[PDB]
Amino acid sequence: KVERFEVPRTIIFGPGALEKTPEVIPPSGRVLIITGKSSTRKYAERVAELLKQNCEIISYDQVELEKPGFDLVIGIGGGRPLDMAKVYSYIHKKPFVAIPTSASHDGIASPYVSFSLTQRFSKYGKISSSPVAIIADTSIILSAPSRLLKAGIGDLLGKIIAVRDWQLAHRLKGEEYSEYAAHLSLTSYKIAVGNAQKIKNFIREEDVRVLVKALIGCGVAMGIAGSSRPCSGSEHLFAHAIEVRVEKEDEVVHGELVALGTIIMAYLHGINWRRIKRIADIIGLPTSLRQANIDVDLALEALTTAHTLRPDRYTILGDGLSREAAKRALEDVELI
Amino acid sequence: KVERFEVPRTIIFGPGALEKTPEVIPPSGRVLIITGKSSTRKYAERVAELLKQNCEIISYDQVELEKPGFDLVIGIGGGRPLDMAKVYSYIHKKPFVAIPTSASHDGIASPYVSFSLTQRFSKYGKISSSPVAIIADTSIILSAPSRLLKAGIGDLLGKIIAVRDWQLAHRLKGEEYSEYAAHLSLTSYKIAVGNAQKIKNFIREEDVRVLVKALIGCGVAMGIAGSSRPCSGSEHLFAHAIEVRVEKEDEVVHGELVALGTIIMAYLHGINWRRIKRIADIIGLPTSLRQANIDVDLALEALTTAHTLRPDRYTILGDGLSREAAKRALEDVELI
Amino acid sequence: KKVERFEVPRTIIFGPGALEKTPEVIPPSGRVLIITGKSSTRKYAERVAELLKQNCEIISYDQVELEKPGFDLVIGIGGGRPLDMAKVYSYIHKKPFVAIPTSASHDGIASPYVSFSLTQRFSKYGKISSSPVAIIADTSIILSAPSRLLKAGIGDLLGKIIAVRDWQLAHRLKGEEYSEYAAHLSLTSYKIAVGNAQKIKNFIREEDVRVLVKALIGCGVAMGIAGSSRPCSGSEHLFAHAIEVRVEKEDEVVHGELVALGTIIMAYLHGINWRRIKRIADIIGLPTSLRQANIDVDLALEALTTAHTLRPDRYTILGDGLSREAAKRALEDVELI
Amino acid sequence: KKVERFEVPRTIIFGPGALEKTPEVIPPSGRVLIITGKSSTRKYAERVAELLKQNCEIISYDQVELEKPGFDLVIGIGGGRPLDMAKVYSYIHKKPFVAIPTSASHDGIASPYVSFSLTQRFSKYGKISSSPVAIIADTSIILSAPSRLLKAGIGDLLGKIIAVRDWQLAHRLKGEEYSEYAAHLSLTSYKIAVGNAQKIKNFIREEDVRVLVKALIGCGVAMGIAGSSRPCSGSEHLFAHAIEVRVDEVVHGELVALGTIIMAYLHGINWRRIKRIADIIGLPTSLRQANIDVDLALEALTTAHTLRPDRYTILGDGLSREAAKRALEDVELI
Amino acid sequence: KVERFEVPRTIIFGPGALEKTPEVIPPSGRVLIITGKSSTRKYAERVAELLKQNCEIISYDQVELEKPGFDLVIGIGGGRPLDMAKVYSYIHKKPFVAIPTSASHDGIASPYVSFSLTQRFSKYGKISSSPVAIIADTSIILSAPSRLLKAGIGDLLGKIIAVRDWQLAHRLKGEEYSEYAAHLSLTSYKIAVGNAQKIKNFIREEDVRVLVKALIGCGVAMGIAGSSRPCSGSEHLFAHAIEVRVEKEDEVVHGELVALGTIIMAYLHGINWRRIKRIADIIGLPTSLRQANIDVDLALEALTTAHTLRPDRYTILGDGLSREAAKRALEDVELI
Amino acid sequence: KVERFEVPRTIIFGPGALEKTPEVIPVLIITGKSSTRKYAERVAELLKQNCEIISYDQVELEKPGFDLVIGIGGGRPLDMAKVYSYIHKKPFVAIPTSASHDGIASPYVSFSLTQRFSKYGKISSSPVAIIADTSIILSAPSRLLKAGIGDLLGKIIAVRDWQLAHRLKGEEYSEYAAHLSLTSYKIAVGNAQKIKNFIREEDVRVLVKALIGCGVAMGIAGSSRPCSGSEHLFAHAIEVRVDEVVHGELVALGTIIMAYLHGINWRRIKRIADIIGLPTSLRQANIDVDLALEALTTAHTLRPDRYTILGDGLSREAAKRALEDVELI
Ligand SMILES: [Zn+2]
Ligand SMILES: [Zn+2]
Ligand SMILES: [Zn+2]
Ligand SMILES: [Zn+2]
Ligand SMILES: [Zn+2]
Ligand SMILES: [Zn+2]
Repeated sequence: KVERFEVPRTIIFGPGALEKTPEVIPPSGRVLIITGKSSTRKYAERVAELLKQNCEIISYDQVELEKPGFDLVIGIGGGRPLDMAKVYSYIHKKPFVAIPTSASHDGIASPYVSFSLTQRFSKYGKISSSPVAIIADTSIILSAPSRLLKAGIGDLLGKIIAVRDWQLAHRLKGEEYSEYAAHLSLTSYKIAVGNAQKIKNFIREEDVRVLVKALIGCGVAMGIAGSSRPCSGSEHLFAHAIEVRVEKEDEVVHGELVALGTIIMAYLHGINWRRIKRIADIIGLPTSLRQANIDVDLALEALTTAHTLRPDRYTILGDGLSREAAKRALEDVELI
Repeated sequence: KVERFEVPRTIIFGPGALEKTPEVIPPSGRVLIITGKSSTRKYAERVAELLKQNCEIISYDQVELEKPGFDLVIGIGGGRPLDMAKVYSYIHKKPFVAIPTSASHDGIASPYVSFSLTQRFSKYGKISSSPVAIIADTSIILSAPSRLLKAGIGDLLGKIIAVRDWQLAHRLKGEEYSEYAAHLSLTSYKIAVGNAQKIKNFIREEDVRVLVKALIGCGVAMGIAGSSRPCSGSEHLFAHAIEVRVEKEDEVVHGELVALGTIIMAYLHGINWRRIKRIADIIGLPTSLRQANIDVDLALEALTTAHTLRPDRYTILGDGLSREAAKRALEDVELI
Repeated sequence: KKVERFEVPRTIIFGPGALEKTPEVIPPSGRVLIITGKSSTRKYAERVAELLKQNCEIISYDQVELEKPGFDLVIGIGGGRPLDMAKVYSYIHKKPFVAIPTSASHDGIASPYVSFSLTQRFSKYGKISSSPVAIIADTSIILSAPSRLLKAGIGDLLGKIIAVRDWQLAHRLKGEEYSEYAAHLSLTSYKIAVGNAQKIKNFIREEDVRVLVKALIGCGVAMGIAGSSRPCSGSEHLFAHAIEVRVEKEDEVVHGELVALGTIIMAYLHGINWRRIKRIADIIGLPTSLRQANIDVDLALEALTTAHTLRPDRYTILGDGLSREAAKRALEDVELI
Repeated sequence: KKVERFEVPRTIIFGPGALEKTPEVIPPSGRVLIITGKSSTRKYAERVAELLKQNCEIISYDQVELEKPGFDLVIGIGGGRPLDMAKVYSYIHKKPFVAIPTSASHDGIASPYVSFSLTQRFSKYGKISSSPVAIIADTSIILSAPSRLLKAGIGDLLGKIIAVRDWQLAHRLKGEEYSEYAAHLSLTSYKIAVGNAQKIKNFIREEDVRVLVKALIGCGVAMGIAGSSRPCSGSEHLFAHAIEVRVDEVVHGELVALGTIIMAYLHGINWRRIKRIADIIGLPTSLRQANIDVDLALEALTTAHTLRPDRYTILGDGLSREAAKRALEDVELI
Repeated sequence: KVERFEVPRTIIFGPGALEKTPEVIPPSGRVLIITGKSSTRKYAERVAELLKQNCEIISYDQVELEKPGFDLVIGIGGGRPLDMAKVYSYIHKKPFVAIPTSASHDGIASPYVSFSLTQRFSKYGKISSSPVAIIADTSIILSAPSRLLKAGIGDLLGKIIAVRDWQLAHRLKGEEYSEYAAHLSLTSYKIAVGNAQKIKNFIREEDVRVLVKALIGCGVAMGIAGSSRPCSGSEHLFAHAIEVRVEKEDEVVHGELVALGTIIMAYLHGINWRRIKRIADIIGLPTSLRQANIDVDLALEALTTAHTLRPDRYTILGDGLSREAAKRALEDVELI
Repeated sequence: KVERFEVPRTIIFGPGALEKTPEVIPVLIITGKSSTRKYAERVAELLKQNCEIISYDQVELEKPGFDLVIGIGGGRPLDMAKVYSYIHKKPFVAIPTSASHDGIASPYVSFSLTQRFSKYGKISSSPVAIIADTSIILSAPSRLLKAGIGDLLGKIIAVRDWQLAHRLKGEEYSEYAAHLSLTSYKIAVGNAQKIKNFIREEDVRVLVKALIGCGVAMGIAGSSRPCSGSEHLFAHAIEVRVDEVVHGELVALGTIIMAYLHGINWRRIKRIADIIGLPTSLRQANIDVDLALEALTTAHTLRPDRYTILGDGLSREAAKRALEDVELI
């Protein structure tokens, strides 16, 4: 039967593209500008001058999601404000404009909210908010720690696993599948390996224009697929199961964990994992648990429980990676 | 240097998609519906009924592209009414909704019109009109003529030359190149070569799905590239060189010419042209000039001048194919 | 850390006339029981009795008294049925078993294990497992078995690609013991089966039968090295077993045909080349549709959705269960319905 | 068209403290001859006397009267030398043989064959061949073995790639009987020997010894299925045997490893990959390191094809002196 | 060990290159023109017309080799007259000029006479006459039966085995070896496969140009090796052993036998015989003994005895192919 | 139509091959003004006929009156002899005392020197014999030999540029010459590690036989085309802007760049170029970046009748990116 999806209609790319955001706002109604914490306020303020629209700027933690009376919602910052804007957008049925400030994740253009253990927004229904436009100011994005930008490559790497898991789940459990969305996800995976050596450093914006487009493409894949399955499988379960067991997320980064998870899940899938390490090193991502200061026993506890995080999502983890099996995996792949 | 690009906002795709047309049409506006002159007339009438708005049906060959008066332009039919709708949309700066009832080439989702029309109406400027929406009803597309459906796969075969030529122009001339766009174009090519055997008869809706998917993918690639580069190279130059030299563009089938050009330019590029020809025969596409009823002296004129249709764009053709080299190429690839 | 014991068949004798050398593996003293079949296989048991100066009991498998003690040696002679029953009796009393296959239906001719149904039926005795100390495969006799059941020997071999792939997965996921030795042996039988299927499939010459028999014995040695049926049985055998316990009588289906069908299906689920395995099965004349095999769609779905529950300790591609919807899609895509 | 018979070891008891299960593979009655070494291996023999309800007769290979009758079962307990003696005795008197390797120096711990040299001395009797009815490899014990000899185990395994290549050649050229089952089993032992060499070379932990012993047993199983030593012995072993009849100064596995390197060169394959692996283990990779006189190695290589004329290898008619001289140069063995 | 060898000094290629032969024959001195039979005279007679020098024409079977008084000798025709001219050249230390009318053999530029069971020419010593120049008129050569030009390619297919046989002989027997000679030989093998598909029809005078230059380079290769080892091994032994046992050479042709030999010898070497059989079919060469009209007992006899034809040359046949093994090879490679 | 080519009649090759020189000749002997004069003398002893030894500087070429031209020394005495050999109908023997250049065995003179005596036309003088003493070619400056492998590496480009020129512009092409040229290329790469050292004897033989192959290929082909394409247009472009660079090191640099332009595996060529100890950067090669950019943007104009992947020219902006993306900068 009939599939339908949305794509960001307008995408502005380049240095000081933040200046151009008025081009993509209709000259109509009031504008909620959701922002991050804490250094994203310059930009969110920066924006508000350029618009003849009256626009209130609430930080994501202070947003009254049910409060109507806004005709458009911008979101600016990282994952948190962007999700929050998506939720606002969905509840009120209003256009959403994404203005990412960092590229470490693939939600940038996904209509879906990030995975949440407590299910922060389950109350609001099946949220689907494909941004009507994306302002990708490469200068803002660029001048960010090289850690968090090289990690965004790491996130791309996991798409080889996520597609496999999703295919498996389709064949074993009948989960809805889209051949195209999977190809689209791998298009973005194939970009990350083909331009691996090329952009590892990030001296120029030309390097992150490739990154961010590739992440944006993953977002649209999820949109076609109907969920994050094309871009997030066992390798992200690994990440999610770690970052739930750290005190502060501050002491660990998603895209590294994803990249580490990818090495592990490649081994479990019985595909070439040696190579994915070879790319990970070349990018400068940690290819060892110790290198990421991840405790051996923390990994084993995550690995052996990750199949329970998302019970309606089947991966190569199947029923449970056993402890003894996870120990050995870490060894053969050399994380430990 | 800051670049901005557009792609379709909404894509509704599958058996019966025409019935969901109003979902993408603003509640206010008077609508111009451009269609063809026979089989396509009923589909336009069907859409006129669905809309709750002021609208007007008119054959592509009765439109006065100068007269003003419509807020929204729909193109419904084969490549020709969609093309004319795009010109109208460009001229009067109005939104465009593409409703392909066939799948002849990559025109169904792109912002560009044929080469002939780009020339004919170049008084108005460089025609370009990204559709806000694409309604791709695969049940309606199934009933389209099978020669044209096959020709659509032909259009897709060219993308391997288009990308190589583009990469060549990037490395040798500094032409702007988009990694993402190119990969996305190559994905559509791999889909085409991968499913050609299976889909070529177009007896099932599932055959159409695969073709239309890949074609839309190419339209979008052109959107992201900001040019036809990812989907048009030296193989298209050949096809255009033939298209301008006929009295009417309907003496010729675009995809068929592109398929012939692709065999030729693969040879010039030094890759495996025999593979391409083999796929082209499997599909039922003409693989000699005689099979396509194209005259050899005309083919030679086209080939020797093809580099002058777009002399700002470098391709393997460089500053031109010599006539004996042209002749020899047609001979080696067994086109004559 | 743990001490491991493995049993492998000691003496393997095969070729034309091999029945005549049976006495070379029968100890001088002792009381011998000979379990054989109901009709045709009896003459071959009689023959074996003459070579031992008739000092043994002969019985057909359906008339064995499993609690009867005092025998020193049990010999199975016939098709899979009496070899199964010989293994059961052999296990109950902890006596040496000698396999004298008269047919080459499946790898049972050389493994320690018996049919899934029989293993359940007599579970009160333990996990039935009798590794034959000796195998005597007369290829001229085996040449005379039914063509359908000989082709089914090949079908049983086709499943080894799936079983090894399921075993590897189980190793990586559950840390279950794995032996490259067992696996490479079992995959060699697989290799030889597909490689020679076109040539041997009619089994009109002793050489054709020789190929099949050696591949089945190789599997038997593989299971011995492994300490389990893992190298020769996986998710494809689960499908077979799930059909086998649900049928009114054994002979309504043939094990090796079911293995072949399940091999196509599980190959689809593993995402490997099922098209290639299906072609090989059509070359042999093995059923490649539920219709041909005389299996009701509903029985096959119930079987596909529950097969993972038959041996829960045994991880396969089936995970924690193939859904009905997914089972139906696969049947469709592999053209078994 | 002939009937064929194959013997494979029936029971394989493998692991730490496996020696204690010995009574499980020994029959209820019958005289038991235990043959063992003369230094360290006696205590291991001694325990078997205990564990075995029955009186048995512990005796060194040094002192075995071969023609002396009197036993229903022969155990060989120790390294290669008592196990060979046990198989000869067993072959002579037609009695079941149990292999209880205390070391793992070569694939003789699970094969039915004895050293080439020994096969000659007792050729009077026929081809000495005793397939062990059972194998009891206690990896705790085996770990106490000379590292040098354990390392030589991996040496003996390095030859299998050649033995199988010679076997495949003989099959295609001479029509000699071939078993893919035996071939792939022997190559698995090889694939594993190389894959784990660096990891297991030191033999400090049971893990190490277990992978070596498994790979040797596999080889034994391969020889049983094939009904010959073809899976585990080709031109590399021919080279080794030719040295072994001209000198216990040298070690079997070391010789096989050197031969392997040379026969890899002759076969046109990757001798460097093999030599790399041999040095990684710490096996002699030169005539100098090995203490083999060049003229003796040359005599060996030029005559090696005459030891078993019935079995074709890459040596064919005979390697010429110049070629053998060249060979040793190219592989930097001299 | 200082090495020396000769290479044809002057080579002349094209349509009517026979008209240019007086170009490569010094002005003074008497010229022997050794011709084949029977219709070969027309070419020798024409060369005599163009020659200012006094010159006798003699059928190769009427040549008195020991008769001096000729300053230069021309071989014109097949392998026999050319070999006869090589012997003359060597006996008298006189210039040899080669004029091949066929391209069915690698003798054209070879210093050495072909294999002979009877040892026709052994009395004259180690014959080595690299022609000083070659006159390769592609018109006359293209004028050969289509069947026999195809065989010429077959001859080139054997070189992959000859080199392996040679390497094996160098390694096991210390036979003299030349890496460069082996490579030049393979150069011509790769050209055979590289251009197999296209040139195999021989419509074009340019198809034959490629063939003959391949055959010539094999010639030179033998010169560098100091013998024919690098262009003849076990595959040629099969051919020769068949040629020795047939009643009439016409009954079978040489190149087809080499190609068949090559398939068998590849199997024995344990390399990809399928690849070679595929290329042989594409060329149009026989790939079964039935297709070549060859008794199976004949082929078995040839195979089992071929190791004794040239006992100073070692090959994969080594000590001898057993009858059972030779039957199996024939089955396993589907020649029977 | 019909064409004829020449290749060397006799080739003497190995340790002490220089003593067999009387074998090949039935005299002018052009040498240098360097350590090469040593061997120019070591020969005239063993020749019955009179020999005027006279180095390329003092060589006068209008003047006839010699029966045979012998080139002994580097690439330049060899090329002068070819020149001198072309003007008069006199045979050329080539006695290379070094292995830096493609044309030790080639009938064509360097591009630089072809443009000097263009009064007589394209010079083509295939040496009737080649004496290649491997023992002396060791004592030749060591890096100059190292380069030779480098000069070899450019053939993969030269062959592809040539095919392109054939298929696009209709230039004459020889399958055989191309495959022969390519075999030389595979010899260079295939042994670069095992011969990297230049310690063993064969380490000179492998290079020299590969180079000779090319000369022969050029002869067969009737042009430098199988051995000189766009990678060489780079080298020739650098060479006319100076004498502080080795020809073959440039060719190797050009090969990396042109491999990148062509879309093939320039990294693989980069790996191999390192092993030999060739410059894999303009810095490493002591090359002013401005120079290299002008070389790269101008090189298509050197031989306008010779099409390559350069087409009608590399843009200044693309040249810099190219340099940067292949890490030459
Ligand atoms: Zn992520
Ligand atoms: Zn098009
Ligand atoms: Zn079974
Ligand atoms: Zn050994
Ligand atoms: Zn020939
Ligand atoms: Zn050069």
